[PDB]
Amino acid sequence: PPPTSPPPSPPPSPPPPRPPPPPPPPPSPPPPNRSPPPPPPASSAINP
Ligand SMILES: *[C@H]1O[C@H](CO)[C@H](O)[C@H](O)[C@H]1O
Ligand SMILES: *[C@H]1O[C@H](CO)[C@H](O)[C@H](O)[C@H]1O
Ligand SMILES: *[C@H]1O[C@H](CO)[C@H](O)[C@H](O)[C@H]1O
Ligand SMILES: *[C@H]1O[C@H](CO)[C@H](O)[C@H](O)[C@H]1O
Ligand SMILES: *[C@H]1O[C@H](CO)[C@H](O)[C@H](O)[C@H]1O
Repeated sequence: PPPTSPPPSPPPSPPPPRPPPPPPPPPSPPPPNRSPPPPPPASSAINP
């Protein structure tokens, strides 16, 4: 007899485990230091 046909081929292997997740970004930098107010106008003279 002719050589018997080979057994069926196995189904495709499963995909490797999917990668882990990224890490949360470092704390966002604080706001800019707001500048101070301006000095009051030159005051008048004290009462006599
Ligand atoms: C698979 O091939 C063989 C020959 O190698 C044979 O013809 C079988 O009948 C067939 O199923
Ligand atoms: C798929 O694999 C089988 C053996 O498992 C055989 O070689 C077939 O010829 C091939 O198509
Ligand atoms: C991955 O699995 C299939 C069967 O699901 C087969 O065995 C391969 O040889 C293997 O790499
Ligand atoms: C402030 O910066 C961090 C990273 O430095 C992150 O992107 C925040 O989303 C942002 O608000
Ligand atoms: C006033 O000072 C702050 C820093 O405290 C900053 O440089 C502002 O740009 C400036 O106007």
